[PDB]
Amino acid sequence: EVNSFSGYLKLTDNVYIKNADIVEEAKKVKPTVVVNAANVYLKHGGGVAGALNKATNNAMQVESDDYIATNGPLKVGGSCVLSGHNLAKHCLHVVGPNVNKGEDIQLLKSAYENFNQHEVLLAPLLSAGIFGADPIHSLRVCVDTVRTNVYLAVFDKNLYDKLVSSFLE
Ligand SMILES: CC(C)[C@H](Nc1ncnc2[nH]ccc12)c1ccc2c(n1)S(=O)(=O)CCC2
Repeated sequence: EVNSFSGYLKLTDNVYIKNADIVEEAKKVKPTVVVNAANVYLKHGGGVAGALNKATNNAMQVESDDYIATNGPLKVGGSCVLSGHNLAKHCLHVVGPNVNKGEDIQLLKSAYENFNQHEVLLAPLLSAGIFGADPIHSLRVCVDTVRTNVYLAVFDKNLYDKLVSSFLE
């Protein structure tokens, strides 16, 4: 029953991908860890973070505000482990670089390295969408950097097909 991932395409021995909303996956799978595509003040105002927070009925945001009060903001490329609420045992909040805001694309390697502290994770494609990184480059960084078992959920069939085609060429 735990980590019941289904319908994924295996890309490498440790990286799997699916066309799916990460919130819907977290409900079906009940993963040990769900990754959030966070910002440094853990303000979950939209996109992936806003969807995961809404699915917890704002409990994630209240917990996040209390973590920031005590520990201060994260650094770009860094992470913290908080509760997964009804979505997972734990949420790994990871800050990838926001290239549209001038942050260094090289920090995407540091961001994916946080996944290596967890044996199995359900995650989004870091720094893609409105963070502005090239999503084919984000997938290449994930495959080359993550060594633990990562199940990527990408909520867009057009991007999913472009990512699989580019990996398999
Ligand atoms: C590329 C896009 C399809 C993808 N969205 C998603 N991928 C998987 N489950 C999802 N549920 C709701 C949206 C959503 C995606 C991945 C990463 C990032 C963003 N968006 S962003 O624009 O929210 C900025 C943070 C980085």
